Amino acid sequence: KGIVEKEGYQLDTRRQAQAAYPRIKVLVIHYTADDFDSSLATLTDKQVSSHYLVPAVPPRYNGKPRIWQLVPEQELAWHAGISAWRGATRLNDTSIGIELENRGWQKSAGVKYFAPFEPAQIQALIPLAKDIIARYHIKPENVVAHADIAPQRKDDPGPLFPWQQLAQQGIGAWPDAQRVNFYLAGRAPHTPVDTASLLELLARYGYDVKPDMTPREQRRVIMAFQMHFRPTLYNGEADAETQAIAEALLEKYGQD
Ligand SMILES: [Cl-]
Ligand SMILES: [Zn+2]
Ligand SMILES: [Zn+2]
Repeated sequence: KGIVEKEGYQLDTRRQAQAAYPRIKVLVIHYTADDFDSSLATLTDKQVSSHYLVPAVPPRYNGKPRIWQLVPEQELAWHAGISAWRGATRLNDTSIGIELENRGWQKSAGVKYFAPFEPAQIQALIPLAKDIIARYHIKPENVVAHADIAPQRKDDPGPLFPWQQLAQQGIGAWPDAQRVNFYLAGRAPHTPVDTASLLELLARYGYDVKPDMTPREQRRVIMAFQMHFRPTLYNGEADAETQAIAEALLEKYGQD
């Protein structure tokens, strides 16, 4: 018995389709580049928003870190902008955005330095990320960086964001070391490798790769990937190790 009275008609809900699935498929990670109070004001203006805001060191109550929610999950937030991941565009529509309070980068004697993420912030992020993934059956290759989906425009969350520590906790994609090793084929890690080959691999993993991009545009794409997946060097140049890693990721998780 599922008969709902509506105005002008009634609804029989006793028969339920098997082909029914979530509208949320992707979880997206950001940094605020600002203090908490500025961030908060900004994420609640009329230009941008997000679903969660995590302070740099969450305050505790009941013995529990407090995280702020600004948009209810069932609705979209304006966080991703112009974006593209694994064949999808308009990523606001199909994603949840978490904002973390972090400084980002600044030039410090002309040298583009990034700011590290507090243990206490990650500790709070874990439980939340886990709940969201479980709720919507999000797949690990779809836990991403803002930069992963907007490679020409965004850097966040940057190379100091601990993707690997999180993978150990069933949070987001990460290759098997053995298989990376295999795919290196005993080349030295920094051995130059065909640029176009690497882009083809990157496009198929999910990166927005257009035909006829400028050498600068090609570097941004490779650079984005390196910040997530090989943070020791992210100069956007193509090399044996970078390719090995993409090769290993497409093996473990595929093209969707
Ligand atoms: Cl209170
Ligand atoms: Zn962002
Ligand atoms: Zn309050």
